[PDB]
Amino acid sequence: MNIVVLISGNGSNLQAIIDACKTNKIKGTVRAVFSNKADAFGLERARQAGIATHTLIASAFDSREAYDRALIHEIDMYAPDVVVLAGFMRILSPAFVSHYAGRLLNIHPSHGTSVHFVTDELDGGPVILQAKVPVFAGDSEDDITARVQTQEHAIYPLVISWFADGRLKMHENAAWLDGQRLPPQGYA
Repeated sequence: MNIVVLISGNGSNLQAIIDACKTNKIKGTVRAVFSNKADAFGLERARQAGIATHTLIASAFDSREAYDRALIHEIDMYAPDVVVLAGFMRILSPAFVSHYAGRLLNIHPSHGTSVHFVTDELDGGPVILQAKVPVFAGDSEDDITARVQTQEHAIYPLVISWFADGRLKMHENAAWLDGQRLPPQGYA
């Protein structure tokens, strides 16, 4: 099970995925990490784990089209069974979304988190799993995030493990776990 992760920043979600794989909680291997931001910290986490990295800068190409074609060609050299977006800030082309249909995931910082199968250009599509984070009087916005971030590091690797296992699929713009079509709110 080949996993390719796309990032734009820090890479803390990427790290949680790397760790879940290292402990075999995810029956898969992160084969490469792609960044559209030069020197994103996540590239460093990938290097530290001995994973190949590639950076593609928009200003380095003639157009969005040229960029998207190069990104797809490069990702494809790694034969991904799953392409996971973890903080990848670029608006995707319909062609990219179509090319990875059924194997493109995204984690959404929305208080709660949710991971979806991406079926549109803004990283949207059917919800697979989501959780809620409670707030309390006294909570600092940086207390909220930390809780949310902790939550993301927990559910993304879990959802990816379902995929790596053959248990999770996308059909009719819906998510199916163990052959059961999940409801709009994901697995409950």
